[PDB]
Amino acid sequence: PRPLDVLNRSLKSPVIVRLKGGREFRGTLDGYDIHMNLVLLDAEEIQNGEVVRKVGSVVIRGDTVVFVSPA
Amino acid sequence: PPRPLDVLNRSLKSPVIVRLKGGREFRGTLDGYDIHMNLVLLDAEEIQNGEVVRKVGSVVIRGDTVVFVSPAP
Amino acid sequence: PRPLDVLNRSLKSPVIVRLKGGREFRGTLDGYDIHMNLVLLDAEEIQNGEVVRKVGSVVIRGDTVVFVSPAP
Amino acid sequence: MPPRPLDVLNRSLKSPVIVRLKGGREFRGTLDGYDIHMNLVLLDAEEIQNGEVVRKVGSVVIRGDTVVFVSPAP
Amino acid sequence: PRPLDVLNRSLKSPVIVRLKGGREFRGTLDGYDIHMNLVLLDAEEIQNGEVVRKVGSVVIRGDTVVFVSPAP
Amino acid sequence: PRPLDVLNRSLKSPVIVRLKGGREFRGTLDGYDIHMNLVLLDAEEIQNGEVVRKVGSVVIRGDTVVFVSPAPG
Amino acid sequence: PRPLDVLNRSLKSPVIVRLKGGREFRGTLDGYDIHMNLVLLDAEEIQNGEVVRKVGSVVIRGDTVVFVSPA
Ligand SMILES: O=c1ccn([C@@H]2O[C@H](CO)[C@@H](O)[C@H]2O)c(=O)[nH]1
Ligand SMILES: O=c1ccn([C@@H]2O[C@H](CO)[C@@H](O)[C@H]2O)c(=O)[nH]1
Ligand SMILES: O=c1ccn([C@@H]2O[C@H](CO)[C@@H](O)[C@H]2O)c(=O)[nH]1
Repeated sequence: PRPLDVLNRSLKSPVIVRLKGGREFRGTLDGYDIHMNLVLLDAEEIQNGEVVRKVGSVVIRGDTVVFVSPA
Repeated sequence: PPRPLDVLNRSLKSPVIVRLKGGREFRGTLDGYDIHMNLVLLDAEEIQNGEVVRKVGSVVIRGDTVVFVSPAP
Repeated sequence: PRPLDVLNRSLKSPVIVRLKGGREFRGTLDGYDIHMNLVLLDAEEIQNGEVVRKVGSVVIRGDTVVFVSPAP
Repeated sequence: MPPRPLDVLNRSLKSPVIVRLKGGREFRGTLDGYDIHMNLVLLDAEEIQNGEVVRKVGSVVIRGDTVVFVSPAP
Repeated sequence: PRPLDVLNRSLKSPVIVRLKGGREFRGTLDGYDIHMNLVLLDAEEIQNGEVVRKVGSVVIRGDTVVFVSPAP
Repeated sequence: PRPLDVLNRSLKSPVIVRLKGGREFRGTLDGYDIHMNLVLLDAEEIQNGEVVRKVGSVVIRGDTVVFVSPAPG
Repeated sequence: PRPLDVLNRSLKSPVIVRLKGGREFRGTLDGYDIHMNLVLLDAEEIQNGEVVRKVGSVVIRGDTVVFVSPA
């Protein structure tokens, strides 16, 4: 298929997003686009196992993503 | 289905926190934005892992610098 | 053979992907695209040539990739 | 219920501004112009590293790429 | 007198591909495209004189390449 | 598109260029182009304010530039 | 008065290429393109001032160039 297809197959389901530099985000994938900018709902920022803050929602720049996976 | 830029829009005039590469944060009112994700914040504060470094009437942030944007309160 | 061509010749077969900084993955190449983003089913993250974890599947930003090679 | 990023930049032509470059340094000068890329031109400006003035220049042309943020300095 | 041309005049011949970071690859140039992505057959990964891997073939993102040269 | 104009107003006049990282150049601006690649004549590589080496001319990649500023002195 | 024109005025002549990261290249400029990719003939990879390697020729990714100079 197309990687963007699998992304769409994950809408409304939980996911794990990895970022350059080390940090991770966990939550519900709401939307996305050709830049791979992502939108998460009810998410936690994670650094080396420990949470570093919760957020009602976030908009991440695709240019910061390494990979995304379902949980 | 809901898209990134859309959510930004749904947040114009309200307060937001902008993360940046390196670690410096910003808190202010999202005034505007363009397609390359540049941002415009009014009455914002630069945040150094905790404390406040500077306060500005307004600020024009390069999109290429942002890591994420989150609605505050 | 075109770079993108050789990749296609591997759809469904196992592969190893190496990202900038070390992180290596091992799984089935499900799909790809222009930019070179990749989708991998049933795969394991491997920085140190061993096994560090597993993930039903993953979508990788082509920007992150260094190389892709068929896992004999 | 207005703006755009490039607009606010225009709304500062001829006024003093603070420019934050990637790395750490900064520039303080009169915003003379800009463009799509977001390249900037500054007049009678100073380079500043962690507080100290490192050099004064008649004017400077800053590659958009280098910029982190621009703000009007009141 | 055309970087990509030189690359072409080496298909099927042995080459040295230097990546960013320090690592290297020695193998047979198979394919290539506009971006400068490469395809190598029967290659070995090299880090400061030592072989860290042998592979049937590899697809290298142009983005990673520092340089490519022929080896008699 | 005014920055590119300023560069033009300096063609043949001396200038100082700074590249991402730290290296600085001083010489006569000869040419330039959309991308911001530059051509300098009789230039010198610099640190701490003065001379460190010389080159009849150099072609810098716009991708490497941080800033250019006209400088007789 | 155009960068790419100066390169061309150096075809078949010795040049020095400085790449990000530190290392340099010395050799005869053979070719180049819009991406400023370069081709060198009979070149040496110099590091910290020591000849670190000789090659019959190299194709240097433009993206890795800092600057090119004659003589
Ligand atoms: O003179 C130029 C040419 C390009 N760019 C911008 O720099 C980036 C490429 O490094 C692109 O966003 C491009 O728009 C500039 O800032 N100035
Ligand atoms: O010869 C070139 C080609 C591109 N670029 C710049 O590098 C950016 C991305 O590498 C391009 O958008 C362009 O602004 C250069 O500096 N020199
Ligand atoms: O074969 C290629 C393809 C792209 N680039 C340039 O390298 C940069 C990659 O970020 C971009 O400016 C692009 O124009 C090259 O140097 N060579």
